[PDB]
Amino acid sequence: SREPLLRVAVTGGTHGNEMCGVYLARYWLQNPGELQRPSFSAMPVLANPAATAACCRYLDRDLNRSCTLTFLGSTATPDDPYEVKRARELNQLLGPKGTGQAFDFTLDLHNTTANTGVCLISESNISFNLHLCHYLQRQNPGMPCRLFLYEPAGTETFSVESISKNGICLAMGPQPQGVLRADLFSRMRALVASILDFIELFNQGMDLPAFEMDIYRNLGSVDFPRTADGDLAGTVHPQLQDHDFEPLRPGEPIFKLFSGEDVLYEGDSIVYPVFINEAAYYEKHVAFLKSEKIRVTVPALLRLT
Amino acid sequence: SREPLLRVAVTGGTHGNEMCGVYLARYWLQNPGELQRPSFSAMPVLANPAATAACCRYLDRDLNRSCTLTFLGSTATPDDPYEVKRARELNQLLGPKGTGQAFDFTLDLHNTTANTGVCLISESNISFNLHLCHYLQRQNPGMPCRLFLYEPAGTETFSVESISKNGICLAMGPQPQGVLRADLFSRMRALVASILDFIELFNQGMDLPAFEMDIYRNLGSVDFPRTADGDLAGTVHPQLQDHDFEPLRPGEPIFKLFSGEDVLYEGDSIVYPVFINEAAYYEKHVAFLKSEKIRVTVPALLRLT
Ligand SMILES: CC(=O)N[C@@H](Cc1ccc(O)cc1)C(=O)O
Ligand SMILES: CC(=O)N[C@@H](Cc1ccc(O)cc1)C(=O)O
Ligand SMILES: [Cl-]
Ligand SMILES: [Cl-]
Ligand SMILES: [Cl-]
Ligand SMILES: [Cl-]
Ligand SMILES: [Zn+2]
Ligand SMILES: [Zn+2]
Repeated sequence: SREPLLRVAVTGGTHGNEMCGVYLARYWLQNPGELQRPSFSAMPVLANPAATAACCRYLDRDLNRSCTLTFLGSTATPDDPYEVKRARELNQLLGPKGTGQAFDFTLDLHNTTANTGVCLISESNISFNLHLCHYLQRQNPGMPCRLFLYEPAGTETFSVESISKNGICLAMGPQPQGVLRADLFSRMRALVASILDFIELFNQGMDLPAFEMDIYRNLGSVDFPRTADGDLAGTVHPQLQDHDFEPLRPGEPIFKLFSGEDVLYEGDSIVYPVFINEAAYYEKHVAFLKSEKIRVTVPALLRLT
Repeated sequence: SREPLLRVAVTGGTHGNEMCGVYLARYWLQNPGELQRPSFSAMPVLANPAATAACCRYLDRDLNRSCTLTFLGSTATPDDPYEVKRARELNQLLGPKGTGQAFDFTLDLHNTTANTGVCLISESNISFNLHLCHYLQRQNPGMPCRLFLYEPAGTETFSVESISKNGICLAMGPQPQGVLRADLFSRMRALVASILDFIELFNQGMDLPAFEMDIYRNLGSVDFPRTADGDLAGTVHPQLQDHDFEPLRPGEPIFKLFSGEDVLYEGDSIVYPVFINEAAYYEKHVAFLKSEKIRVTVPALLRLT
């Protein structure tokens, strides 16, 4: 039968300049009462302390790309990237990744400079995660809450939340890095509260009926237009800017070059752009991710068969 | 009679993560033709090369606070802040500050994460600068173009543009640091073109009739609410957020504390908040600047008496 989630973490500041999670984590470390439910208490964690102190995404390496078994399992060294060192600590705290000692669930908080609104990023189609999203949607009529299915292309998962048995990322934008907006802070805070409510209901044995829902599944990235030297030759087109999750159709403009020309989408199908013009993605060569919108059937989670 | 402005510079990337100026400066260095007018050609300059390369505001010290006579005149040292070293180079290029060798005019380009729209920041009430703003307003009906008079409180001016005999800052927001928006890029680009048009007209001997206009004069800053340790205890209130240049009246809410309480403005007069929730200003302890809106009379600039 159903195993309750008793070891639950909420991580903020995985990227040190994403301010909602930074300040929620700091606040809850001073005031943990908010994270307590009848069946469990969630542990708040500031994921990247040094980056947070410096208010930057990362010091040496992206922490949210440093949690592969290869990194975690490798022999230490004084000259290791700071974030590799910190990944190993999180592995001790919340893992070890891939063993029975790992936490039951980690909720990881993110901001984006893209106009995403509320987005749950899941690295698998695990039905619990889809039920969680569905619950948030129903708790918030008229507020988009979208599930972005981002399955790792490589061999190894790499994210902070992947350390635990299961987990999910709550991402909210748009918000400039290093800026804390009251509106996003409060909303993220209430959504976390609701996610903890959900886990509590689950722990109490609530039946979650099977249902269908639309999700967005990652197809790949499109890079900024570049010169031969890889310097920007333009940026996201005004008609694409801020239109995350909206249909992008072949023939439609996606970039405006500095020379004044328009670049058109040359794909065969309508896709759904996500994370359009994210500051942190310039160096990753990503102007946006392409996703396909798909209707999936989510099995029931019942206490008994 | 009238002295024409023949040595004119446009500086971008004074802060390395403010993307319009960074990319305009880089573009114009490759394609200077755009900066040429019949009577003069403006020199594009990337003000902070190392910060720009790292995409950060500054390395050691804010370049736009490093151009005091004290810094510029002090004896060099290997252990000098990078930006102090670079300030001295700009002093060689565009100055020396306070001598007859200085450039006639420097236009310095900025972005802000605050919802300022188009703002010209002037460090004095020099009539040329007010005529320039008035010209931009008339060239752009229905587009706010506001003059922010920011006279240095201290003894010494400190900004990159203060190196020249005269100058002004063109600031545009909102834009996240490290993000280039097509819309702001194009608009800043056209406004620069118009500013160069203005200088050309001036050089040709055009009479500029006296006129009146509203400007915004700096009164001082209000800091974020803090704990005894100086950590944020809250942020800009949702009703104040994004309302730059709008009236702020005593009794109105300016902050939302994490504890949930509202903080009200306690001033005696209606003021006009500017640079509300700028990322770079957190460390400067500035949540917003207070300004007074004043109608001033601008004398004529005529070719002859
Ligand atoms: C803007 C940002 O940091 N986005 C996150 C979103 C994300 C990506 C992959 C994940 O596995 C989880 C979250 C990231 O790139 O790390
Ligand atoms: C966001 C930002 O960098 N604003 C500028 C605006 C500014 C301030 C004072 C000046 O003298 C000129 C521009 C700054 O603080 O340097
Ligand atoms: Cl459900
Ligand atoms: Cl966007
Ligand atoms: Cl005029
Ligand atoms: Cl603002
Ligand atoms: Zn992030
Ligand atoms: Zn600036």
